[PDB]
Amino acid sequence: MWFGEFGGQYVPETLVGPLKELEKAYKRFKDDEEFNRQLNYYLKTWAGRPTPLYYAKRLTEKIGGAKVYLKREDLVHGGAHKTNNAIGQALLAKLMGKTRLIAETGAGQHGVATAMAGALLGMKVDIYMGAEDVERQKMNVFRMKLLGANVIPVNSGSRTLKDAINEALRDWVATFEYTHYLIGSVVGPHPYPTIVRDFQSVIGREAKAQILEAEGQLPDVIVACVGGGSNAMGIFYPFVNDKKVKLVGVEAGGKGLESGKHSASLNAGQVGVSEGMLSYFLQDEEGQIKPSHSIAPGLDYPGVGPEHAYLKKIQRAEYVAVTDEEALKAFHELSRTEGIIPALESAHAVAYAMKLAKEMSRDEIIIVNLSGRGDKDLDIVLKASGNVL
Amino acid sequence: MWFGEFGGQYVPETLVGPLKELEKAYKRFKDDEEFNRQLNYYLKTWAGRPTPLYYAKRLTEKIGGAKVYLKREDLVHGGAHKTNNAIGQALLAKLMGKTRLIAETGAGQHGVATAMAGALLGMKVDIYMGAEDVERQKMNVFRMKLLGANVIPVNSGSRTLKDAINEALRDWVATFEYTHYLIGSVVGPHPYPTIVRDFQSVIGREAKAQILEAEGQLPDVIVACVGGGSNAMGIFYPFVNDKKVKLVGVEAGGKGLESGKHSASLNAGQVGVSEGMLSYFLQDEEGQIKPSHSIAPGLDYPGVGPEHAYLKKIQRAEYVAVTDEEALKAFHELSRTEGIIPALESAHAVAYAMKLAKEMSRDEIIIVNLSGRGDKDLDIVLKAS
Ligand code: NA
Ligand code: NA
Repeated sequence: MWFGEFGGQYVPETLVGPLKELEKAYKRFKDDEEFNRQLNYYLKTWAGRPTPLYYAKRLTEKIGGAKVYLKREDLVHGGAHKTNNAIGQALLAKLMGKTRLIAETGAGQHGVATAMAGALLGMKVDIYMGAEDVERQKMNVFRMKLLGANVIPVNSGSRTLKDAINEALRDWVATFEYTHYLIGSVVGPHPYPTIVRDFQSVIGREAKAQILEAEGQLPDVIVACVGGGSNAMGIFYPFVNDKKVKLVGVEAGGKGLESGKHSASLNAGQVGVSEGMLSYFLQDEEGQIKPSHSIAPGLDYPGVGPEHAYLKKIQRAEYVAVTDEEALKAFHELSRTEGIIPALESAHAVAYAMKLAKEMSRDEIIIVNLSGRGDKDLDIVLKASGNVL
Repeated sequence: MWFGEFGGQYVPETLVGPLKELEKAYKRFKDDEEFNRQLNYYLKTWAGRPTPLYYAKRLTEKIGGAKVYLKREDLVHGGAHKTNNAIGQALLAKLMGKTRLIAETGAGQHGVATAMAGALLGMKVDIYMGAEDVERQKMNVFRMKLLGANVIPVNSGSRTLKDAINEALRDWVATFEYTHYLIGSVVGPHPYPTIVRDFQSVIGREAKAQILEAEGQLPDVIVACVGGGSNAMGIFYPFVNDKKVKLVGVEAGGKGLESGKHSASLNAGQVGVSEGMLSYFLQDEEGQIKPSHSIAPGLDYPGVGPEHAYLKKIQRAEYVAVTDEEALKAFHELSRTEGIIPALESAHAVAYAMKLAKEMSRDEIIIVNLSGRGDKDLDIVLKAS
């Protein structure tokens, strides 16, 4: 449950039983040949794995430095890496004998991923979403409706994500016998940080094989955006024991690190307990959890996964920040230069990789995790483009 | 040029020259080692080929008939088969020394596909679009602008697709030396029907290898939706000389074939010369081209590919139709049962494959071409709810 001094299981006794049951079931299935055959079968035929490793020739030549490769998670069924974890936990729940899936979502991406995985495996899906988020995300709610899921509008409290998490936990305590709580990032109490990283590690394993086949050598740098940290841990984990492979996590710098309007937990956060884990969280002068900000909804989270807290502490990974403006510039640049519209989350990683490439040799290799496609973000980018001049 | 008694190059002499130059170039490159190496490289690393063949276990089981496999073109970069042809023609153009691509679009889909391919290969992209259509598809116009393409708005005449085609054709007549006219379906004058089919034939070749891996036998039936006919020709062509394999195109039945609001050209159309080809077109009592209808914008074409007319004539492939309602039924059904939101176009093919599955036995196999994903069609589906 620990990554050095980070992680744990800081939950009420009511949640201890369910988590213990999950850990035991995972220990059985994680190395079980049939579980892995079915998972790999669904990832191949339903999700379209493997995703390609793409050499961004035009972007690389424009910068005039390091070769920039994009791990094309944008091409996974659903348009985001989140599908990898949604399939894994849904199949685990079904093989555990669960009949129902519950999850929470703010912007809807995890909700859609969960709804999709549920439909595939013929399980019931209830997604907890704040009614304020429901009114903001009409298409994603319709999507979840289409996929045979019920969006439970959370009218209580702030009608936000926090309230949906509380209602989802309260649901799970009562229903854990037949219901599985599908967490969408490497966050929360053990064993969720480990399970989600294990179900995203396929990104790194493909990327390693693909760069070795294409370039006959390991990458110099791997760059991934870090919200909770699942896409980053996914591409990082298989390279951790490759000492000369630099690992760079890019957090949401928002309106700037000095503005207090960002989600850079590792950069500016303090070590403390929240959402059942010991990790870095954005805190006010008192020590209360400070609200976060990013133009990218997927990065807009006050906390970060404990394994990233560990990788920072042992200095195995460097953690940096890119601003809303820098991410928007990278969104436009990749679109026009390579004909790939990135998720605004992924655009944070593209933004930092473009800066790093300029200072590096043409023989050096950067792999960027392109965690998703930016179709979902077109309204946000249009509004920001209309606010110019 | 000819598929039996259909096809041709029925164009003014201004267009004959450029089309003849395109014929020569395609002949020089179609089997060229380097062109095919680059095309396969872009299809693999950029578009994400090969696309998987998915066994819809739950759909197969609830029907209680033939095993239904889905060729997942919905997973291609851009979310539709159109990308395969966009990359092919865009690369051919670049290797021909063309610096520019032009196209026209009404819904915006072919415009986006062309804009994406042009961006990849570092070519100028101008998309002719009727000012009316521009207003109706603001996000697809934004997409094209994001991808570095210029949307040249056509306010001349009705500000529709017809006007945009004329302006684009006038452009290519002038600019063919440095510009390639990118056609998105197996329609218009030679060599476009043959080129677009050859750049979509990858779908059927992959499907054949994949079905032989999964089942150790060829499929009994292959079902594909037919608008102009590119995705259907793509999955059909490699199985044409496999006599035992049945080929079914599903045209848009619309509000009904009797209602006069449909796009089933091969069904209720008549032979005529329009858009530079001899094929089946929807015609009124005057002989004038009747307006098409389909809830699926991609199937909303009064015309059809000349190679489908040939396959209909020689009875190598059957051509059926499915209503707007049956398609919406299949859109919801695949979404809820298999967790794949299909394009309304692709939903037509799913709908008939569900009917034809019931008729056949459990040991028999249907491959359905899932030509695209339905993210683009969500607003249309909500409106019809
Ligand atoms: Na954070
Ligand atoms: Na038609």
